[PDB]
Amino acid sequence: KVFGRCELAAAMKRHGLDNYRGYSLGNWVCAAKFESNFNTQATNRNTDGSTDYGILQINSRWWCNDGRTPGSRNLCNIPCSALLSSDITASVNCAKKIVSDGNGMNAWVAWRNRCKGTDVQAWIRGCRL
Ligand SMILES: [Cl-]
Ligand SMILES: [Cl-]
Ligand SMILES: [Cl-]
Ligand SMILES: [Cl-]
Ligand SMILES: [Cl-]
Ligand SMILES: [Cl-]
Ligand code: NA
Repeated sequence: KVFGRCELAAAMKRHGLDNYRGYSLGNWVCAAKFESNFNTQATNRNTDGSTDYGILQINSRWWCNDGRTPGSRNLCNIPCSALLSSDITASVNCAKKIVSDGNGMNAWVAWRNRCKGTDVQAWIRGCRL
């Protein structure tokens, strides 16, 4: 599923991401934009052999199981395919664990490089929330 900007903002808010661990909704929408272009089916292979999955490009090295990432973990206790669903519940729940891991949203390199410090409120501007 390819979400609209405000549609994703609304879904993220309903699932409790607005100000989760202090990160306003615009941060999450901005991260999703540059990670996946709002596409739940996005996948991308990493140099180390792991793969990133879903709207927030969650990786198989630590967070989900895809059966092909040696020496990895599955700390969110989910198959990585669950992260590609039109239902973003699994992605959100896993994202909550990741952002609580210690480095906050810096876990998402694209958030650090393209969202952090910017006017992220722009990403939810005009949205009925
Ligand atoms: Cl957009
Ligand atoms: Cl915001
Ligand atoms: Cl594996
Ligand atoms: Cl599994
Ligand atoms: Cl949803
Ligand atoms: Cl933080
Ligand atoms: Na894994």
